[PDB]
Amino acid sequence: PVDVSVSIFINKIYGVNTLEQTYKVDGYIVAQWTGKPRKTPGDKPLIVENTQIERWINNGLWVPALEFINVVGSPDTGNKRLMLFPDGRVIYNARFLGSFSNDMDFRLFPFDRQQFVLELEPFSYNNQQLRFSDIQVYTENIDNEEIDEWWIRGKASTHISDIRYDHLSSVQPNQNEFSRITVRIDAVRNPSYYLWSFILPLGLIIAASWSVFWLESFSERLQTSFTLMLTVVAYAFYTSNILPRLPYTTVIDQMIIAGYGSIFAAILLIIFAHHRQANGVEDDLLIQRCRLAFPLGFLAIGCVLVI
Amino acid sequence: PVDVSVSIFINKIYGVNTLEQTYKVDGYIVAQWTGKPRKTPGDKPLIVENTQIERWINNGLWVPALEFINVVGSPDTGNKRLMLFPDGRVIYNARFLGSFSNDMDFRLFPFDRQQFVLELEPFSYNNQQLRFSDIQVYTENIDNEEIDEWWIRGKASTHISDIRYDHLSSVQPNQNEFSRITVRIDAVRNPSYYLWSFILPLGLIIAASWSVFWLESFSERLQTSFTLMLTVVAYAFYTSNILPRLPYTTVIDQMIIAGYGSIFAAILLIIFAHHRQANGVEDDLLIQRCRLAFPLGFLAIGCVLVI
Amino acid sequence: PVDVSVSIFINKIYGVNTLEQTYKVDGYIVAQWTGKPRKTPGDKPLIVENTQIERWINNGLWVPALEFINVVGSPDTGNKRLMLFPDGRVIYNARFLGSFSNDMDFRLFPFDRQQFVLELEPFSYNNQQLRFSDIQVYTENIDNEEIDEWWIRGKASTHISDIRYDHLSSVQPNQNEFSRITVRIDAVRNPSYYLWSFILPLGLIIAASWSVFWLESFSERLQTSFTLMLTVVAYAFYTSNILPRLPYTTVIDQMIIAGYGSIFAAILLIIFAHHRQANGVEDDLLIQRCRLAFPLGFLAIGCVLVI
Amino acid sequence: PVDVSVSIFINKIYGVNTLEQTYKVDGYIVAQWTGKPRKTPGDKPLIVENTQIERWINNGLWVPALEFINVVGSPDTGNKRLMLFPDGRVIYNARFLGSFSNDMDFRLFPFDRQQFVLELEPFSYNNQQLRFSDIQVYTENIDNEEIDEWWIRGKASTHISDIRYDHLSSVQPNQNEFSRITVRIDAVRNPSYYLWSFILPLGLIIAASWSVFWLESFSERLQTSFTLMLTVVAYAFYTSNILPRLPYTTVIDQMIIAGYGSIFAAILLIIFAHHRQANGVEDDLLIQRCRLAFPLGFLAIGCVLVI
Amino acid sequence: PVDVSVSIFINKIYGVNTLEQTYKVDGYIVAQWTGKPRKTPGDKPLIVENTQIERWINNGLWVPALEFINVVGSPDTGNKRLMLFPDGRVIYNARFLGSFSNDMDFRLFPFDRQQFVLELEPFSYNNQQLRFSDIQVYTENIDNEEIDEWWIRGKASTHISDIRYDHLSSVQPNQNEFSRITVRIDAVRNPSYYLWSFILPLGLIIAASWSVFWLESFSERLQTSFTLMLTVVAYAFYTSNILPRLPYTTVIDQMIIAGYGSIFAAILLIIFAHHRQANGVEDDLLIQRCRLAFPLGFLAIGCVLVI
Repeated sequence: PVDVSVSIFINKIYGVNTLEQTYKVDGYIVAQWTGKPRKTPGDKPLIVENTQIERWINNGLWVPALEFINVVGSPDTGNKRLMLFPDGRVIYNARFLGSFSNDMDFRLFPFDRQQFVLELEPFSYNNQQLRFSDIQVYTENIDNEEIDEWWIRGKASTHISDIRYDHLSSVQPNQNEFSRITVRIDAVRNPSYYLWSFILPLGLIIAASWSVFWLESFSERLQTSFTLMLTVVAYAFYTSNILPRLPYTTVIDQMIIAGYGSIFAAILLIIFAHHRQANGVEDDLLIQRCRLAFPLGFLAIGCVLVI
Repeated sequence: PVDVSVSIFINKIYGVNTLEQTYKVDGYIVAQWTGKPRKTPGDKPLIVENTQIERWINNGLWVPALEFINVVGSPDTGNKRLMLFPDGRVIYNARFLGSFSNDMDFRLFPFDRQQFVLELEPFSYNNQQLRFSDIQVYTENIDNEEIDEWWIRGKASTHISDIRYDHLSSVQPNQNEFSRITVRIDAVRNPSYYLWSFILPLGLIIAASWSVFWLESFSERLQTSFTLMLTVVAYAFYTSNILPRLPYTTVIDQMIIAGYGSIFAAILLIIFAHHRQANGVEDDLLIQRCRLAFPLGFLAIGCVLVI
Repeated sequence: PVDVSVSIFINKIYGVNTLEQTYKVDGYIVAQWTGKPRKTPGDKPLIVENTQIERWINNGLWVPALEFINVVGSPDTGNKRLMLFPDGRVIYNARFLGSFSNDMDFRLFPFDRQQFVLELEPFSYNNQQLRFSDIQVYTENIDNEEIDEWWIRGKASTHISDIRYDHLSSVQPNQNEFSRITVRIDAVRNPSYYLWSFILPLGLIIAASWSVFWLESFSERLQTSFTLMLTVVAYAFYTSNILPRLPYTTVIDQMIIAGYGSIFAAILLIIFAHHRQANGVEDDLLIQRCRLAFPLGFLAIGCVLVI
Repeated sequence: PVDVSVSIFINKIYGVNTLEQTYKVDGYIVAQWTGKPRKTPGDKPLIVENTQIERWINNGLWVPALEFINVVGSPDTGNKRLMLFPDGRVIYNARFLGSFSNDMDFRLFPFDRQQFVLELEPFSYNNQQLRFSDIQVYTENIDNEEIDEWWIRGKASTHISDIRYDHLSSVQPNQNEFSRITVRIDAVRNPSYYLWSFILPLGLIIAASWSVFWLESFSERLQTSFTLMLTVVAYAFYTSNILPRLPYTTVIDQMIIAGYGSIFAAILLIIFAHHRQANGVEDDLLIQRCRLAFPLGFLAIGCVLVI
Repeated sequence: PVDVSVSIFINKIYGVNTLEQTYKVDGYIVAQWTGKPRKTPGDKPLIVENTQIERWINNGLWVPALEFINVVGSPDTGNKRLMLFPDGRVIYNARFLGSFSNDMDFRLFPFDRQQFVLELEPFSYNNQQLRFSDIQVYTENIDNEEIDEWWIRGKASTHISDIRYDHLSSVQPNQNEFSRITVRIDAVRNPSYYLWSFILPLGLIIAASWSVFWLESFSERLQTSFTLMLTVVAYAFYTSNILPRLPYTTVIDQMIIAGYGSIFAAILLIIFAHHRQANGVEDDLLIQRCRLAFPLGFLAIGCVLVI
């Protein structure tokens, strides 16, 4: 197996789409191996630009095609360079831009912690023909920098593994294991924007929903509760286009359903308080001192869902 | 007819657009057949990378073009590989990414059950020249996994059929039947997000619309009903962009029209109750005890439309 | 002139954009003509796949370029096939996907009746060099089927005409007439979705706007009218993105302006009724019995605009 | 300098994006010049289709590259044709589709009057090598037709000018002037849709905002004014996505700010009227007869801003 | 090292996306250097159009590939020209259109001041093989012009630097420094649109929120405050799609949170004023004279956040 040494340089990470769970990565890839010796002009290495590698491959040069596994669409490749050394080593440097997809579990959505993953693998050559020696990821541009609301924390984790492909077993009987490289970059979401734009006004609106019990008219209590219900329905509008449709509920979604439940429970309590009239003369004194009990219970529920 | 054995490997299924009834499938296709024997370097099979298959096809190698029938746009093909064996068998391995379209009937929209279908067919060779022997679909990455709100349940169903094309009858008189492969993957939608985000708050709002009959002022009853009508009109806004424009009505659409009907019926009942004054002195006692009759009738209607 | 027989097969019609007046058509085109006799391998016809037609055209084969006239953008062509027969006839089969644009007049917008038109023409050869003999359109997949809200009714109308191009008169003095083929497919919009989602709730809201005259307080009448005005302003929001910006008004637009006029007229009538107080003591008895006159007049106006 | 005669035929103008100030133009371009005589098959002109012009250019034929100056992106070129005449004249006919950008000043936005401009220029040859003789624009399909809300009025104005490029002065010392052709098509926007959809309901809402002074309760006056303020805030929502973000204010924007000013001024007047109580007993008689003075002043202001 | 002189001409800057921090730049690039002397036809320079440079590069001509560093996606290149002079100098003129990304810090968002940056670098040749001599940027079309809300103020700053690349150290031991050119264009945002569309109506609405203390009914005060809370919640809707999700707060965002705080503080003050009843008889006289104290404090806070 030919030993190929890969070096991935990340120019920038951008376009992190949480709705589609994709992210755009731009960078360079440098794959270096050793072949048969050749005579270059002088002792200097020979540089072959893009659309001139085709002539050398037609002449019979072995240049493998290293594809990206977790990419969405054909990765937009830029310029490509081939350095041929007189001692025999061949270096392939290419510029890639790709939309890559990862798992991205959004349980703690504003306080999220994800990893951007690049998977690289030969398309045609198994580990009995091509083997990855080592990889160094030069993530120096985005080392500790803020790509939007994404603190790229730490360095890049590098892994070389072997993947047994089963659909190639019928065409390659006992040799269908491919060498793979995984690059993992740990990122933390910046929660500030959601903290001052989605969590704080919803909390104020839920407190204002608690404020319906300080009125002295049941009909005005219902009208106030319905206006605040309309306000909460006005929310979760521009919340639905900040995260995808997940089976589970996040902090902002729990706060939206908590506001709905608080408003419907306030409506139910005032309806039952007016229903509590035994003979049309009993007023509401014990049942409407929940101005300091309903917010206390809601704060206890919020503490339970937070922790 | 040359017997071609196809193996389709599905890397991921993503981008399931319910509005356009398309879905993006990425994977590999391995078509294997047998031709005339040839002399490769050594006894080892010869691997021909992408843009080097053109030279072999120009020399006269028979490589058929297997197209996708139900694809939307030209399928973005990645790397392609040609394994030539000394015994004579030729293997063509290609990476595809395509937007595929299927029927996708949305009667039970949150509790939906669809199938993703891949149709594969030779473009030029009929069943008297090319015949598909068998297909194995290696759907191991998405075997039991949750692509968004889509439980990929079960394995993949595989079918080989013959399609008689009639527009090719004039150019091919009695031989216009093409071998086709259909791959069907059964998927179930995850109903949780719609259950806690679209069905529960609409149900609470419809209950709050029932709550208008507990007031003691007809004018305030009308004002409350109009505010709740505005709230229901605020709904069906971000419901219209979750499913396409279908001729029939789904569960969420039936609940929206049921809320509209409940609010308009409440308005009609309170208008008729104030109209029920025979001489300006008759109040509303029998006609306004529908606080436990109107919700009961609505629950019966909801049970009828559910089952 | 070489006689070319064209056969167009429509796989599917999809993506009918009413806002841009475009629609995506996928299918196959089979152009058949007769040239000089040639010697193929055996007596069997020779099949030339895609990117192998270039060698035959370089050798000197006459293959015309049939373009689409009413297409938006370069039509995404898939695989192309060239059947060469020993008797001399040449057949060109290509797979196309194109965004085609038509007139699409939207006077009766929910109950609309349009036709999807495909125009095909040689790019370079006039009718003194290439002439279309006949066309058969094999619209069998979408014969009587429901592409979204579009009942494809009937068969396909086929026409061959001659178009005199004037910009080519200076370069071709008396021979600038090009043979053209027009394919017309009649389609009817499915009005059900708009009937239960845009027309019915607007009608209920306009009836609820009539319901303001049953109140017994002028100030509450104004407040109710302003809330219902806000509800109608909440409508025409997700109506503006279902059809383009047309100079004329459709049924839904007439209903929106009719709701605006009904609400403003109700406001004007209640303002004038309170203005009708001659000395501060005259109430409203004759002028506020329009609870059965204003809806009657609005229904008459709706009957006039419907028919 | 070689004299090149250009003829531009416009098939359709569509996709006029006011937000991005671009518009899509599809058509044909016919550039005709005269070179050295050549021997074609017979005395008939020789037609060279697309991807066969490359062989003739490789053999040494002079075919200039005429680019579009004001285009956005690479113009999608379709089929291209080369007519070679035995007398020596060469004709190049190409089909283009391009997104072109123009100035598009939107002062009178619904009653707008713009011009669509196509600029054409050789990429490499200055006026000492290539010179445009004359241009005829055959705008016969869109002569007097309604591309959406765009009355294409009149014919096309044609201009040939010389542009001195300064960045090419260092590489071409005294010869850096390029021949350019400008095509201008005058278009008028159809104001009907905005007239019945954006101007009329806003005017009705502003009249309804004047209608707050006919109430007999200051608190109800404030509540009514705040509801109408909410209605005006509901407007300018789907007005913000019909025109770009311009430094100046258009008619619809002036009407929106006029509605805001009318509502805030009504609030200020009723607040000052209740503040006008000298000792808690003075009512509002002189200050609240502005039901025919405030609308008169607003109509005067609207007449000033209209003319 | 070969000395390359670069001249960049900017045709237009457009499509400045603040949400994605990208901007589209269209222009020409002219790279001029000197090589070995060659014999052209006559003493005149030889012009090589696009897709004819490939033959000269195949013959062995040295044409470097100058890439853009801060570009998003492959830059759409148009026509390319190669001027070969008999004295030996080679000139490469290409037309580029690219989406370029810059930092773009949005602290003072309506009154913003950014710079559009173009970074240019050889892909393969270090400073021991290619060195940039000087660059002149001919920004004459957009010298003092208004690209949308972007006053392009001043001229273009030009810089030539050396960048040490570390991922190329293993393949190039002591020679991994690349010559780079940075072009910086200073631009100022036009604040007018936000001034009359987002800042002025929000300020009027906050003043109207101050106007709740002039009422004489606590229940009506709460209802008015909740309606105005709904109006502020209606704002920040079409504010969220004018700037990206930034960790910090801008002027418009501070005004939105200031309106939320003013409304919640007004609610809290009126609740506490009604709570201030010691024995059910004490009214509100001292605590409700904040009609000229609460606006004064809010104006002081606005002055603090402005400066």
